[PDB]
Amino acid sequence: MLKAVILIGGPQKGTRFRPLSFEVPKPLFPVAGVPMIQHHIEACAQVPGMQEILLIGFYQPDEPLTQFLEAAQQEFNLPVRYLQEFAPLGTGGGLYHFRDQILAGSPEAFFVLNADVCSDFPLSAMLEAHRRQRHPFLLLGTTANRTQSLNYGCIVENPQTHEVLHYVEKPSTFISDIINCGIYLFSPEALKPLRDVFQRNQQGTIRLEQDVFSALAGQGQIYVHLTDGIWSQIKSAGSALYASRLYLSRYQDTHPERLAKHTPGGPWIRGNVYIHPTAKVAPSAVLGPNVSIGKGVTVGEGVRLRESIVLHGATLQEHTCVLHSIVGWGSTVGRWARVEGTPSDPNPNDPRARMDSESLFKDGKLLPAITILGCRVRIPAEVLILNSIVLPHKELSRSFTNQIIL
Amino acid sequence: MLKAVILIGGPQKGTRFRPLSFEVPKPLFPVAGVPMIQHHIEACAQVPGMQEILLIGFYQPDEPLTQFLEAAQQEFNLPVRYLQEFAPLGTGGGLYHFRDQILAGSPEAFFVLNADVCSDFPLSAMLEAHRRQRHPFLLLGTTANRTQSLNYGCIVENPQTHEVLHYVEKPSTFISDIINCGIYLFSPEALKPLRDVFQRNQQAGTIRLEQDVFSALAGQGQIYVHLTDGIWSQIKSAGSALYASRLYLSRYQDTHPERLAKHTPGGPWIRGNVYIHPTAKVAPSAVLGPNVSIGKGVTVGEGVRLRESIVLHGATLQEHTCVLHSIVGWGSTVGRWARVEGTPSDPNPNDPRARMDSESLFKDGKLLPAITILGCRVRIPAEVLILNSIVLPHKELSRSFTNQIIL
Amino acid sequence: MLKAVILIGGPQKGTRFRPLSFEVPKPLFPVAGVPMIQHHIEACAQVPGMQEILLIGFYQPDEPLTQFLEAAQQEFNLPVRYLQEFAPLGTGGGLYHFRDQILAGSPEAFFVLNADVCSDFPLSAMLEAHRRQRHPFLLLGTTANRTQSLNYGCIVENPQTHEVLHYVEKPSTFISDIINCGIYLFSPEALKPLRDVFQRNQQGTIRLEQDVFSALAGQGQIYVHLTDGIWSQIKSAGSALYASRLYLSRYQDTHPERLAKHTPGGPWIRGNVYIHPTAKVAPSAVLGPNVSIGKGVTVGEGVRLRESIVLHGATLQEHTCVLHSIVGWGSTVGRWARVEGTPSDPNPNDPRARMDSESLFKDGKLLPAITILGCRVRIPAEVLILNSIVLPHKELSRSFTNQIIL
Amino acid sequence: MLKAVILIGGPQKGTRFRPLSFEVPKPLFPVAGVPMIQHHIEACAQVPGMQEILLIGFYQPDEPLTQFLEAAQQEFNLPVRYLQEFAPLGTGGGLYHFRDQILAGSPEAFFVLNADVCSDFPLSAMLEAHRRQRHPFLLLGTTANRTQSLNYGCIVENPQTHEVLHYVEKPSTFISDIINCGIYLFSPEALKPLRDVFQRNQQGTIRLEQDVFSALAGQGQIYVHLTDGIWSQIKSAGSALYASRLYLSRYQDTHPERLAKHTPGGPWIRGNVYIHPTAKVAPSAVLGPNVSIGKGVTVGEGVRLRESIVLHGATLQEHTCVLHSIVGWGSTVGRWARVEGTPSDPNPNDPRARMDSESLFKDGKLLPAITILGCRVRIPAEVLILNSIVLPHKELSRSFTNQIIL
Ligand SMILES: Nc1nc2c(ncn2[C@@H]2O[C@H](COP(=O)(O)OP(=O)(O)O[C@H]3O[C@H](CO)[C@@H](O)[C@H](O)[C@@H]3O)[C@@H](O)[C@H]2O)c(=O)[nH]1
Ligand SMILES: Nc1nc2c(ncn2[C@@H]2O[C@H](COP(=O)(O)OP(=O)(O)O[C@H]3O[C@H](CO)[C@@H](O)[C@H](O)[C@@H]3O)[C@@H](O)[C@H]2O)c(=O)[nH]1
Ligand SMILES: Nc1nc2c(ncn2[C@@H]2O[C@H](COP(=O)(O)OP(=O)(O)OP(=O)(O)O)[C@@H](O)[C@H]2O)c(=O)[nH]1
Ligand SMILES: Nc1nc2c(ncn2[C@@H]2O[C@H](COP(=O)(O)OP(=O)(O)OP(=O)(O)O)[C@@H](O)[C@H]2O)c(=O)[nH]1
Repeated sequence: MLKAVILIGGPQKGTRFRPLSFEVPKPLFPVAGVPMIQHHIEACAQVPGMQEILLIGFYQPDEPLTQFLEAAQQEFNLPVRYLQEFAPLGTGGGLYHFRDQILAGSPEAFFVLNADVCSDFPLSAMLEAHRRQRHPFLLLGTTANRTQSLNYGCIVENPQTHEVLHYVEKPSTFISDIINCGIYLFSPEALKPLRDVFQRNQQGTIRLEQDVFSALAGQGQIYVHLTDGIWSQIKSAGSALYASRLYLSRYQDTHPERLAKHTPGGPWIRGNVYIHPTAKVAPSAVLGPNVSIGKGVTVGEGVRLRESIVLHGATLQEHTCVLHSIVGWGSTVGRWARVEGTPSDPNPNDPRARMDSESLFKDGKLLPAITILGCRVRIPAEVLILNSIVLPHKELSRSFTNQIIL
Repeated sequence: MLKAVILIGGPQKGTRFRPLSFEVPKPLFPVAGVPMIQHHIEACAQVPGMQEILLIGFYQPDEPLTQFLEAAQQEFNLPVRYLQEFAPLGTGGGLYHFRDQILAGSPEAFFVLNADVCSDFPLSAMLEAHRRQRHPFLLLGTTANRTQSLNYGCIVENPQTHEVLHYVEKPSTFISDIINCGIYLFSPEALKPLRDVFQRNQQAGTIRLEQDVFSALAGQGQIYVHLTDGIWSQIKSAGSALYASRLYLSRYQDTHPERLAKHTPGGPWIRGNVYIHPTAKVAPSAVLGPNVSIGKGVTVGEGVRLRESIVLHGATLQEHTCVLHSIVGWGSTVGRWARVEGTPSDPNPNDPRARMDSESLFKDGKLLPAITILGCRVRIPAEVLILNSIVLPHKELSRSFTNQIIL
Repeated sequence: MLKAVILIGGPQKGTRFRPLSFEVPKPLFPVAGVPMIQHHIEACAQVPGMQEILLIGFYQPDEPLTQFLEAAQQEFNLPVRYLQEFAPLGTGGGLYHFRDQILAGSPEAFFVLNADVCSDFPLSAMLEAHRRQRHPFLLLGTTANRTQSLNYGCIVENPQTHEVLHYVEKPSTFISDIINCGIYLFSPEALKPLRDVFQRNQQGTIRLEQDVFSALAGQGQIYVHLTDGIWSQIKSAGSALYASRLYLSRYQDTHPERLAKHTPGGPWIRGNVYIHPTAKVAPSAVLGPNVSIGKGVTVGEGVRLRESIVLHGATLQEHTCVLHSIVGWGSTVGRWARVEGTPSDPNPNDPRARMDSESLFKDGKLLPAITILGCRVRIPAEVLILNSIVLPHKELSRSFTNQIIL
Repeated sequence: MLKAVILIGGPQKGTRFRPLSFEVPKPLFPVAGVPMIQHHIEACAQVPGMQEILLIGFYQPDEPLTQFLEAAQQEFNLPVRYLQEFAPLGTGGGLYHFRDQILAGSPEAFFVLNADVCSDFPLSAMLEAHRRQRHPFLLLGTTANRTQSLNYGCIVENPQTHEVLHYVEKPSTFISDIINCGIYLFSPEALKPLRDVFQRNQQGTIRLEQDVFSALAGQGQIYVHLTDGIWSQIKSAGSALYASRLYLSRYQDTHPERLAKHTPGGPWIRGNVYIHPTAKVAPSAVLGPNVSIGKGVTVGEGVRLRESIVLHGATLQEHTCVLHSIVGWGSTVGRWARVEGTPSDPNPNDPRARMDSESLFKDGKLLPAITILGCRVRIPAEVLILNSIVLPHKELSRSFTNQIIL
């Protein structure tokens, strides 16, 4: 038997995902219709031998997290527990702090997944490689562009034994095309270096990449497993859109009943579109590629929706165009209003993609990105929101362009 | 018997041109050490015969609002009540909706005061002009620059009798250089035209006071002006509040000489006018430049240079930091050798009586360089420059930011 | 042109409904399936000429109240406005304070409705009796039992013209057997006495019963309209149970699709039972008379449910017996656990009924009434909760009998 | 070098016997004027060598507990740290789970204190007994009656070497007069038997008294240090009033500036009375024995206060008699109002006897005990509140006797 540890963050790691995170926690943001960690729990309960799923984070258990945990426990036939760490303990410090609960029942190995990644999660093939080799650390790696790889944790390996010889968390200079994916397979022996790291701290917070992956690289403990299935990070509020698009593309294999079909008496559907059943979509509303509709969403007639997330309880009145946007919970977009953004994906194989920095401005100018509307934002009739971020509970009366509307 | 009505706004109507804060209500923001409406309440409770003080707004009753009401009631031994509207009723709709509460006790007159002004508040001078005149609407007006007069309520008066003949609220072309200060003396008959505006609509109860009652009743012998020479500013932006802080710390030299910070050469070096709370800990090596206001429980380390800044309560500035032109929010930490700097929004010093322009956070799609705002519980790391940035509340930074809005 | 003023209270009004008012406000408590005031709103929106519904209370407008407001505005196609008062102004002082908002549009008349009452709401009959004579106050009245009438507002009338000669709010002896129903029809002239009352307090708070009805009774202003329909007050937390019984009896005539039908496929039912469509009920559940089931309720195989109210998200495991109880939101009753109460209907006509005090204890013993479980109370297996009150978020381990579990 | 673990509870633990106060946590309740665990932190920081104080519990960190931690760190010049358990873990499971934080820095011994005890805390005496023999467990023992000891953990000791030969936690018939006090002194080897318990549950929650003390008794690890200082459990509200009395008696010998002297320009003061400096007490108020006033309390002219606690912000108007009560914070008692409770104190006929904790309900009947007025409870003028429990945010309007007013 095995178990999974999904490292969800806490409220400080959700600061970068801020317009969206004001209402829900970041790991519960619905990416292609289901919350962000439900893709992880989906992929982990698909593995034969999964006993437990242990979320580690420093979120307080509010109503949405505990209701999600009970819903995941019923839907996925597993005990899904939430281990709240007493302090922000870094990446590996919460795995070392909870080692008695992780190793309870003596699992053969355990997965360690970052909650902010979108992946196909090739957990079975990682397990095949681990049961072949039996090493302390198995990392998942992807190939990136040489220019984009500097935004990520670079891995220099040995292409015959697949041993990580070098690891650097964000190098200024080129190191390697292999980037860490935030998916790991630890054996129980892997909790013995972390102990050492913690003991060296006494002369509690352990960063897994800077203190364990970069230290034991080349000593025989850390190994790679490569893929090139889908992979994305979700850091800012608008990388949720790229993650949603990748997931809606892989629903063509894993859940094709989530994807909506045209059915000539209904709304006109291009590309991959998720529509929740509670949503009412008018038959003249064409829903373009990579759209996901939340529950309780009333989409009026003639509404064009392309490359967007419309969250729960939102309302798009007649003849609206919503492109590359995230319409928040309960937001209302009046008739002939245009909410337009600019596509900006992380995409580590795109040589023109931005670094996904925390600074949204270059020199006073807001860089063109996804248009985020917070919850309860009333966009008036006949008005354009272009490349803007609107903070929650803001009733607007005016056209806004390249602005953060506080 | 006189009473006072302070029109405080509400959660959406604040519309912060560049935010002073995010989590405390805008009337309770400390300008020159004390909350923005406590200057109004001091000025009103100094007036003899003033019985009651009413705050009309549509803020929900949170805890800071209630504890400020109790603190003001205890400090001035006046009733200070908060009449909350069922909706945003505009500038005159809350006066018409609460006219039985306003006119209970039968006052001789009532002062209507905008919450977001910094004023000398010559309430006895307006009171004496009105006791000589006995007119329905008396307005305090100042003198504006010709270019900047278009942002305020402009007044064509008659200079012999001091009667408003024409009123435009926010013009596009110049009509006058007299501007409405936002301070009014109302007779108990001034509620009688407000009713008329309501009955023009009912043929709910929103009445813009300046656009419906002042713009349309001018020239009819009903509105009169009282021209003043003292300090006056509008407090809308963050730089507008730093300017109001400078004006009020100037006026503290002859109203509250105990409130300013003297040198005390065992203690911190004081340049200019500085307010320090008695509970704040300021290390003796820290030099505190002009127009600095320190809240309660603020810890200031050694060698801290504070110049033209508001440091709200609970904030900790560690050693060797430089905070200039900033509003360090409550509970915010600035670590060693960090520099939190903003750009001053100073009036045009070549021109007579330029008041202030309030920056609108974006000029033409570009972010404007202005005051640096740190939100509540913002952590600035050691050895980091924050320049012209707004850091949203509860955000631990890790690098130097320049001309950002860090969410 | 008519409108309706529904006097919902505030939190101090709803403290008498304490186990259940921790979660939702009292007017939004679901009685026979829908919230308490949606009965009033639906019964006003069938009056020809009804143009506005105003809710006057001192509840702060949090998320559930404005969700209810928008949902009713869409469901009944009427403007449902909420008028929050600056201070708790009594029963009539909030009508006097909001007079310009009520008298807007020059309405012919307006119905004042207390939120706590359960009624058939005979609004058209009061309307016709008003249009025949046009008096300042029309009161709705019922005949009570001579013993029970001392607990209510008694109206001494003249039996010919039906004009009030006397009003006493809580009598000491028998004054009359006609009691005040909390349903009123006001002409626009009715605010001319209220103003007088307000001025008499200056040389704000106005009790409509004690300051307006007690004074103008016998002076030719107040008239009565006797009715025979179902009438109840919902003061205590378990008078909602008797109200839901009366409303589920009215549902046979007014909304017959809300009741459940005996079918081979699902559970078998005796008497009037409301089951929500999103509620999963097992076929071996026997849902006895006067039972309301909320959305998301799982009712296990073998559950006996009789004279109860189950609320949204609650779980009853197999073989449980729930009788005369109210099961709060998300509560869990484990298997073979029995949640029993004693019927305690307010019942003015009945001569046996309790006086409905705010006490609940007689001589140190909790008087036997409805067993209320609060929000998310977890009840273990094989345990008895008999005549008890469990405050919310309690995980019991024991049998409890005639207690309050704090 | 030593440190001190105080085992504060969590929200489910410690609310059952009676409610001292509904809103602030049980460890933050002011017993004799200062919070309940400030007596522990006082006694612990007064011990030479004490480097840290840890608070192990499962309360979520809110502004009361965080603000108290800041205040205590500032006052006592120690680091005072709250360690939140991820789950309720028992009285030994939190000690074992946070063993890397407790044993960090090499303490030579650490105290473990139950948060709900009144004691003089002879920590230097226990430390002198431990520095002379260096055993894994040192327990504080008191003597109890031969019918009260069934309610405590009983210790059969050796009269000469003071070694526990038997431990029983809640016996059914009489075992020993020596009872466990909830004050322990652990050596760093004492976290080695705890690990031995933990693995034996593998085939996290560790009870200290039932798994560690009761099963290692007689092997050479658990010893006793007998005393006869002040001692009490603080479980119910009568327990809190009595522990306030014991601490106010000890304030004569330790903090004599806390007790209130006469000051003939002030109130009349009988017995031991703590008054906060920020409180406002009229000169005509007679403050009887064992009263403690919180901060910002206005006390009117002619108030009688006897055997009572008045929390921060409460106003008692003129001529009120508050006897044997806890007036919660922000409460208001009107003119000529009586708030009375009945004390079921220690036996007058037995020297040995402790305080029995009543359990809110005995023999199906609500017991006459301390009157608890909750937070912002408004008691009207000329109203008697006898033996009642008024739940928070309640305005009453009449007299009540032997109730729980919801
Ligand atoms: N009760 C209530 N108060 C309000 C509302 N809206 C604004 N207020 C408060 O009423 C005052 C009026 O502000 P604004 O309506 O936003 O206009 P303004 O830009 O401040 O202009 C007014 O004051 C200027 C002086 O600074 C004048 O120049 C101008 O003529 C006008 O009087 C402010 O204190 C505002 O907070 C409302 O809907 N209800
Ligand atoms: N961290 C943590 N602390 C806890 C937990 N459970 C209880 N505590 C704290 O541990 C202390 C006592 O534990 P209890 O087990 O609830 O106490 P008791 O049954 O009433 O009796 C205890 O004290 C008596 C003397 O006061 C003793 O006789 C007895 O042996 C035991 O220590 C209290 O401060 C309680 O808040 C827990 O799960 N986790
Ligand atoms: N449980 C838990 N998870 C965390 C914590 N910190 C980070 N994580 C998770 O692990 C991922 C790592 O994020 P970061 O802490 O930013 O580290 P990084 O991805 O290597 O990038 P850098 O910021 O350059 O260090 C986060 O996206 C979270 O999913 C933590 O303190 N506790
Ligand atoms: N808006 C508003 N509504 C109120 C206020 N007080 C009561 N109400 C509502 O109006 C109705 C009258 O309340 P009650 O005074 O309790 O009715 P009652 O039957 O005369 O009195 P009791 O049953 O003895 O408590 C109730 O439905 C309340 O919800 C108030 O101050 N403001």
